[PDB]
Amino acid sequence: MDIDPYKEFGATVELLSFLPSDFFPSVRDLLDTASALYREALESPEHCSPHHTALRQAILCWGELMTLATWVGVNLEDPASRDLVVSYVNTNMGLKLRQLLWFHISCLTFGRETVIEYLVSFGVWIRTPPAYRPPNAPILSTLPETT
Amino acid sequence: MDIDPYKEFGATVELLSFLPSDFFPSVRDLLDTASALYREALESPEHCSPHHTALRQAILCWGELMTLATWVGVNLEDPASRDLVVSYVNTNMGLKLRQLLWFHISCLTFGRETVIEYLVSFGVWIRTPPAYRPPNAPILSTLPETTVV
Amino acid sequence: MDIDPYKEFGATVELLSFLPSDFFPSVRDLLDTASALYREALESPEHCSPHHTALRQAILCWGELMTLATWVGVNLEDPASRDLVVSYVNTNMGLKLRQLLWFHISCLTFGRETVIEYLVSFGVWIRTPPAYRPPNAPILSTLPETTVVRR
Amino acid sequence: MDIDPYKEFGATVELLSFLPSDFFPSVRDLLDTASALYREALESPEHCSPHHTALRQAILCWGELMTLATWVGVNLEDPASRDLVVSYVNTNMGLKLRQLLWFHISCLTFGRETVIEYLVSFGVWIRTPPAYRPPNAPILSTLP
Repeated sequence: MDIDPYKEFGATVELLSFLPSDFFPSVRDLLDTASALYREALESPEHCSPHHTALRQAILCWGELMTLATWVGVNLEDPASRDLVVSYVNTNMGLKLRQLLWFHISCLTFGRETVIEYLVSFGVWIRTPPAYRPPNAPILSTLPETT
Repeated sequence: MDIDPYKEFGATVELLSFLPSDFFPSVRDLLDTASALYREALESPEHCSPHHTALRQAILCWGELMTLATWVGVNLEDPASRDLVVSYVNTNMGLKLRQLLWFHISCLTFGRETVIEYLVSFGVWIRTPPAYRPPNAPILSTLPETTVV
Repeated sequence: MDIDPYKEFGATVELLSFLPSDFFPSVRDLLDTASALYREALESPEHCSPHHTALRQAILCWGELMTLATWVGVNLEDPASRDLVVSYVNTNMGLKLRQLLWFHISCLTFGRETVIEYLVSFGVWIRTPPAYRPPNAPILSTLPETTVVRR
Repeated sequence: MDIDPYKEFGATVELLSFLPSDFFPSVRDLLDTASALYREALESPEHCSPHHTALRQAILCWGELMTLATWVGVNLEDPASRDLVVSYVNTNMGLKLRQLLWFHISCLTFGRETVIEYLVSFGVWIRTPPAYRPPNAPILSTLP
């Protein structure tokens, strides 16, 4: 019924596609980041933030797609069809999860607005000609500047 | 990460296992009900509650599987290998999502503590052997079966 | 009527004429920037500011030139002809749009006073011969020169 | 994206579609009216109203198409392809600026709201079957 997953949080699908698709880290680096930082809270019987609620659902959505990739690997007899189904899940469906996991993990770590301004800032930077922009790409950091 | 989806909301996967697998209505009837009632909140840019956030994720999860089910139909030329995947998505992967839509649609309606007491009460009814089991099961309602106005 | 696009906004064609062609992002990058940022304000039934009014007209102006560039591809037989027409639209006419889109997008994000002060200081830098000027052009950006968003 | 040009001002493309294409005056007649009445304001270094801003943009859009049409004449040797492009700009592309020039010149002259009821009133007239249709169409007039 035309739902935007980011609209609830103050973003859009268009705003996350304003960053290159290859910018977002892999699926496993994001799952290991959520499991390192957030695992105790994700497994809690508490809502915590709406980011936790959304992030719990995305991790479970991906687990069912990995069960699908496993199911395809065994059941389907011909390798030609197995590989087109597994490659679609890991790349095409993976990209939309990579954006969604990156978004909520970043909004938990760095704050939600910080991620929204970063996401506008980085996208303008990548479209600015190199001579007229700051030389180094934007990045998010929790490490305070020594002063 | 285990991540029981129901644990956040006061239930478990084992608590929703009191319901048979064939208890849950079709995904189509559940999406119709979410649209008929909750659409304008689900398209809304607020956090209305955690159930809304969970539906918004479950409805987009199902939308991606239908994009998959449509993508596989075009891009798999081998019919036998195509019909197995299109089925597995509509039936096997549908069941868990069809159980998850039922839960959050039932909690927005009827209240959440009523759905948890329904699962307990329905479990007593379904565990009862058929000889001793009453003819009418527990059911979620805001009104008695006969409404005189 | 001799009308200056920039003069109601506090600039001129001459003030923006010092920016080189390679300064501006492409048309696609500027359209996507206005869309990713200002789309709901650009599509709202309100006057948000004169920069919004001016973007709405520039965006639809480019939409007509792309309808032209598509019409030329379909209805012109001569391949040498359809190439000179499509290139003139994308290169020469698009360059004037890139300048116009960049200006209003920048004045929405940084404010018009900041953009005008940037254009004054950029001209001093660009008019200086290369030997006598700092090797890096002035930068107009939201980032504190080190990036590293923090907060 | 979408960007209805008229929705900012209280109209739409659906509402200006009540007017036929051949209703609108020529670009020349519209530019002569803007130059007569509005030129000192259009060339002013200030925002008079959003209709001035939008009308400045449309006059500059038409000027770039006339630079195009002048350019296409010189730099296209094949006359068969040359006149197709020139006749497309002066006719097909000019038609949509005719609508946009007409709309803002009318809202500066007669008022924004007056042009909105004129579009409604002209639609009632143009939809009336010919037998019952009054012989004179609605027209914008500042005479009280």
